[PDB]
Amino acid sequence: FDTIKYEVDGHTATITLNRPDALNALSPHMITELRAAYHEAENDDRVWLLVVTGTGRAFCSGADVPYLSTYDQWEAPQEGTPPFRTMAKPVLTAVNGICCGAGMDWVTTTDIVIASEQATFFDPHVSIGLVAGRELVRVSRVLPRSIALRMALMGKHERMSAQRAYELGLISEIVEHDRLLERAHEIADIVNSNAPLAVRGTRLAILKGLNVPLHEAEILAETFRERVLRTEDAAEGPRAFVEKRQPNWQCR
Amino acid sequence: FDTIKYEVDGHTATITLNRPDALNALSPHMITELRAAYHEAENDDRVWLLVVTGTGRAFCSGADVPYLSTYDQWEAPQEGTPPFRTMAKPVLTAVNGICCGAGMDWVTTTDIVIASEQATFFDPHVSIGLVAGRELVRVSRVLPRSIALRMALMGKHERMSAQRAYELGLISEIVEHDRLLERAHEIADIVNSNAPLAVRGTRLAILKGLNVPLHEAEILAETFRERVLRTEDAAEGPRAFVEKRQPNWQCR
Amino acid sequence: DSFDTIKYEVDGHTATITLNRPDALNALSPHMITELRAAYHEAENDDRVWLLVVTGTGRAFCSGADPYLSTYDQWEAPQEGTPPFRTMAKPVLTAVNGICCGAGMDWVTTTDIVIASEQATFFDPHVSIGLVAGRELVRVSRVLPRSIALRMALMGKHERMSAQRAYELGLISEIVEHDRLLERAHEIADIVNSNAPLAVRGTRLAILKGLNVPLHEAEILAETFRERVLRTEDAAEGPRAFVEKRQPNWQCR
Amino acid sequence: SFDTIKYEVDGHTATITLNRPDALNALSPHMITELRAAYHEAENDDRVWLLVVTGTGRAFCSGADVPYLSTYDQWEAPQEGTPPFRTMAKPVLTAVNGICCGAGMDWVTTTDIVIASEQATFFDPHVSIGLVAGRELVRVSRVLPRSIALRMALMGKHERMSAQRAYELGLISEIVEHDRLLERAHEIADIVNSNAPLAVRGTRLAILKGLNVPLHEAEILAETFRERVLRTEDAAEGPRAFVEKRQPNWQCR
Amino acid sequence: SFDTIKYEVDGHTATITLNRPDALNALSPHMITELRAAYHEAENDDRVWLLVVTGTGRAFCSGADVKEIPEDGKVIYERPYLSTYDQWEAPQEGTPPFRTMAKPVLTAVNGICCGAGMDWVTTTDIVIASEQATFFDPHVSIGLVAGRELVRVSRVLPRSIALRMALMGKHERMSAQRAYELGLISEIVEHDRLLERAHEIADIVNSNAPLAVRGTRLAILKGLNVPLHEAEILAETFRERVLRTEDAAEGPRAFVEKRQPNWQCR
Amino acid sequence: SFDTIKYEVDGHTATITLNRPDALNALSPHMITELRAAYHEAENDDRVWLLVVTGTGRAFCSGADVRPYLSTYDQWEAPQEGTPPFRTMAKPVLTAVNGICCGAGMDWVTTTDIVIASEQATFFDPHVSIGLVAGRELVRVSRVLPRSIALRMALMGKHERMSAQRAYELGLISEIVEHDRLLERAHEIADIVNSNAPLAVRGTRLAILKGLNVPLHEAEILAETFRERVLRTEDAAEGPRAFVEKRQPNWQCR
Repeated sequence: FDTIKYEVDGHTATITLNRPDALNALSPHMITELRAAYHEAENDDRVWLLVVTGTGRAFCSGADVPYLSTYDQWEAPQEGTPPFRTMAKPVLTAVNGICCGAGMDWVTTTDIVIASEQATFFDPHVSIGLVAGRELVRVSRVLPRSIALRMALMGKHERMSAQRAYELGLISEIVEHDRLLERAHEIADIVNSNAPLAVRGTRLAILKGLNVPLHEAEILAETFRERVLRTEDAAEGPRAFVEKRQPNWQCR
Repeated sequence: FDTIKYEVDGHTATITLNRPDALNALSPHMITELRAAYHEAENDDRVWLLVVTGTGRAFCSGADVPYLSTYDQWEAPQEGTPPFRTMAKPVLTAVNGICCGAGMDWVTTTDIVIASEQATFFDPHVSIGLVAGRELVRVSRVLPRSIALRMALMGKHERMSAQRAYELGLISEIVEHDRLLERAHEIADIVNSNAPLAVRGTRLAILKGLNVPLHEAEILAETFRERVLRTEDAAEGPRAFVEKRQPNWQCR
Repeated sequence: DSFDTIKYEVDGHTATITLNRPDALNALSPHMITELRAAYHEAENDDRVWLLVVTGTGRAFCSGADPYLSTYDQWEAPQEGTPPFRTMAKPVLTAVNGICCGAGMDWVTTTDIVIASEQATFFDPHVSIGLVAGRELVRVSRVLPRSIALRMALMGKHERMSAQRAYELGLISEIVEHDRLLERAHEIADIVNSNAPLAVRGTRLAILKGLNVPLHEAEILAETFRERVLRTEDAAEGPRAFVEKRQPNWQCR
Repeated sequence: SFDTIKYEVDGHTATITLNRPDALNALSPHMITELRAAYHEAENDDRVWLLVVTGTGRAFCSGADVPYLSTYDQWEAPQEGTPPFRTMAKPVLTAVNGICCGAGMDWVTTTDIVIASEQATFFDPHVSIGLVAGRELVRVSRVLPRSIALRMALMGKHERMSAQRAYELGLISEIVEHDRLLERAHEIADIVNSNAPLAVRGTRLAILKGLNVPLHEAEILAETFRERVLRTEDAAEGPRAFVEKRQPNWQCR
Repeated sequence: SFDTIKYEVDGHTATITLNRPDALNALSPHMITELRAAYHEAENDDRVWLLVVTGTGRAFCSGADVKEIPEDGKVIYERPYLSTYDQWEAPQEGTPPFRTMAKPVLTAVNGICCGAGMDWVTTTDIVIASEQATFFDPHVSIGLVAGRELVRVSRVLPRSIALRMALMGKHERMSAQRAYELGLISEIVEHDRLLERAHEIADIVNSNAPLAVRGTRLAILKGLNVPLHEAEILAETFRERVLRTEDAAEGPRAFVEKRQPNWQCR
Repeated sequence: SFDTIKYEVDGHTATITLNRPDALNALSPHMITELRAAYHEAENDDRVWLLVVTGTGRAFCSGADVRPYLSTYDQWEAPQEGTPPFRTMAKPVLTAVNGICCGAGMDWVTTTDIVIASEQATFFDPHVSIGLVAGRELVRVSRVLPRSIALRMALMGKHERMSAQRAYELGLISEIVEHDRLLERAHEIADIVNSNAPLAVRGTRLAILKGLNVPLHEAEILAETFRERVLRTEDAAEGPRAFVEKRQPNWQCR
């Protein structure tokens, strides 16, 4: 890869946006590389969790400023979005700096989001005369109503700080800048110390549950619970738990 | 009861989880006792509001680690959940310590939630190899997306503090530990100084409203408003005000 | 066409509506409601107006409310002072200058940018007088977390939420020194209006219409607004001004 | 023992018969209390797998005859004779023997199999006496196409839908010779009860809980009921009987 | 006077007649403007309780004028591009304002009903047709998507019937008989008696209590937007509003006094 | 070459024929794998605009026959059996039901765009008769048949069969065809659809199907996205021009 790095260490794959001189702006080539990296992580059985991070002053500064023959063209373009609707493995994003426009997709569609004290969040589209549809409908599911709308309306003229992002729960943790990647990998290791199919099933329970009312969400979640109950790991876990022991999960 | 305490003082019933030697873990017996206490509160006309709290260092540490002949077997098991879908009286939870797994059900389905400075919140199910379906679909309606998911994925290896819970609005107030029950009863008294059928009607407007889109939610809420408008208390309220005296609510 | 209970003023591309019954702490009367709706309609239909600011005179922003079934509006929840956010495209900013309760919360829960004075407080007194707050609190429930909304409902007039707590939960986006509230509101208005107004409108619609469907559908739905804006002259001017390192000159076409 | 209805159990079928033919089976408060006690009895008698509801005479049910907020039900729409389809898993079949109007329609719109006599007619008279039939007609609107449901609402007592038209639109599944109605209802009941009762119940729940959400979610949701039924002894017996070319013996376990 | 439609009031019934038979009642921008003024007039005249809509000639309505399809994709309004809220949503063409009007509307389909003509069939309260009427949508045959029209049809016709209509375009026409069979219409009428039967139905609806009629229509239509259980609770709001009317007291009072009610629409 | 089905392309129509008449076209795991390959092939061949599915013999499809766990995403949801991938494929599908259609066979009836049937076709689901819940199949039936008709089909199991005539009456199917002319009529309908503008056909199908997942008002606005996408096509300029010039359009599927 020329625009990113892809590395595997144990059960964690790490994708690093690696075009710091262009402030990690997404080109078509970068987008193609990201999708190959995502596919690789989804299909490598050794990989249980994906970490996404950037290099330099920007995490991702957005997109660089035959027709209808494929299904995807009928929906919103996805740009760098990880394939959260079709991949069960959890994703953690570690925001190292400026995060704007299509950069927000990682913040709004991955499972754990942490940031450097230096990170900032915004969307500049209205400042160049365009509507940022996908990005901001996603932001609207994380930030309260008038905060999401303020971000949308202010365009490039305002930036949300890491501290404010943490306050509202747009991120779960602020990390000293030089320790960002280390902490990301620590959290990853902790999540991977849990039973991976239970983790995947729980994530699905939550995310599919968000699409329906609570009562239905509970009944729906029983499907994933029942699927996980049949796993070998679900038979091993409860004995391990009462013995305060870390089992060697088999992901089966 | 041998696993809980149930006490009524004026218009407030207080249920206290009272198995500190199992850190208020829910056994089947405790669950049966809780449901009898809930039913008692719901059916005693003197009781307007239920307070739930625990004893010791745990509020509730979760569940202890003929077929299809009853309707409840077709749905998710409810464990200690108060019957918020079928009871109109408000419930306040005062979290005195560790609150995890099934303990979160009080945090996510009761109307006012406060906590001791010593309270912590988490769910250990993925650490045991299991999916906590019901519990975490509920948590996902209170915490922002990636905060709910982080709690789900971290399992027993991380605990949310009372301070962070307050910051995100998972709880509304932090109380000095030794004053928790006192403050819960003070809040209870304040709620009960308002018109109880208006309180119940307003709670229903909000909760039933959450299940449908906003515009329909507004119209739906009119039903409860109209029902309350017919009450004697809706006449007493403005009458007490014009006579510069405290209203004397009769809950009719 | 001259208002007794409010003020309506246009300066450049910003209309400012000021609730102006300070002796009644800006309580909404039926006459005030009629005047507000005329002012909203005027702002929505005047092409010069790109953005509406709403604020209050005095120390209360709004202290709430004070032939049968012959008109359609009577069949739905009464709307009181609510701006018609479901049938307008221009953004609205609310600057909460003081007490905000009952129907006052409608501006907080249905406008696009909400800021407040350090002196603002938020509550709903309905249950304290024996009545249900429907519309108001269902709306609050879409902004505040579940048990915070319910606490506000259940406490009635016996508790206030501070501006600081509001800010913490994202009920408001900013707290302003009291004497500078209006100045800051107009500053934010100017900044929004320095962006491309049809893009602002389209983005607001993407968000608001998107909240009524699941995320995936919200994304596809938003494409409609994006496609409409792509046809505008401003959509060509914007990237052009950017590549030429110069300010865009928006025509709102 | 009941004075407005009959309740009889024969094998696995309970039959509730509306039995006030001189008042055209109008629902009184006393009849409503009796119905609910019958429903509760049916739901709690393990021998009963299925409930049949029918009437006597020229009316199936001609509607309702022309402390406050202390119980939860008073916060919702009154239910009148509606069987408890949201809280009871056993299937219910309605056999409409004649006039079915107002609250009578509840059995048509909330039970699982609906058949009728060639003589049956369907309507709602509420607008003809100045009232809104809320519950009844929101339910009708889930069974008849949009403008058919609205026409029934708007015409009031002045028009009656025939059994033939009802069948054509799928408001009912079968028209029966009048004197054979009860025989055929019981035959259908026997056929349903010849299938595995927990599978029947699980399938009904899949469908009815599924209707509340989009199809994709309805499919995933249905897996819960399928998994629950897979763990029954009957789910083992069924395919075992089939492979042994033998009739299954259901234990409802 | 209108030049593309007729608008007439008799007693409690307003009748709008699409009146461009030479153009097969194709909707032009001018016709659409006239329709909207007629709708507003009907909704605001307290004497009018019910609106009947029908057409003239071999077509009820043959759709939006293809002649007027914008070269550049911008739907033309009275005002500049995106300056008004309605431009951000699907164009409504001739659709009566069913979301913001409480008075019931009956459509009597006299002939060809296609494209935007289907909006009356899918968004009015009572729909009847001449034995000659046919129903279809030709959009895919001219390279365009019927969005609004067919999402509306999909709420009335079963899944694969709606999709067949979408996919067949102008090459297939649903008969009145089939429309009746599926409940797209409630009645087929001999052609020469169509208007007469429409007014008979109208008179019957108007013999009921008009606020109860309006409240019941709202219960149903707002109820379609949420699950059944919530629909039931929601419908109580309309029921409660109507219970406060004099007519709601008059109805049962007349019945107990064994006499006919007299509605005041209050 | 496929053993359990036939896949054939003629002009813009692909035809898949379920071809296990000795098992009454019961779905085996091998048949399911072959079907999915055929669906993928049809979706990815630009010459194919429309897919016809039919069966051979007395049965269209008599239902199902009697990879590490959770390692693939499909295992997290309901098994799909023979269902065409209607959520991820834009090309329309027409099903021509030639006989018995039960259990998993109903998936074609409930999730394809045009459904026709032989006068001999019948429809039912036997699962409750063998002690099982047919979840996916019947939640889908419940979106097409009225409430108590769907429930009757679910509860009656194998003991009742809906006729083609009743299925037509309720709109479960759109046409009954003389048995020996079924395939011919299917191909005729296919040709007629393919005489329309294909990207308009696909965009309209999406408007309807994605619209069914949300309330009507949102559905109208959502449909504008597809309408706007199609407006940019060459075919969207050719169509109205051909119409006003009273001449046949020449579609390029662009």
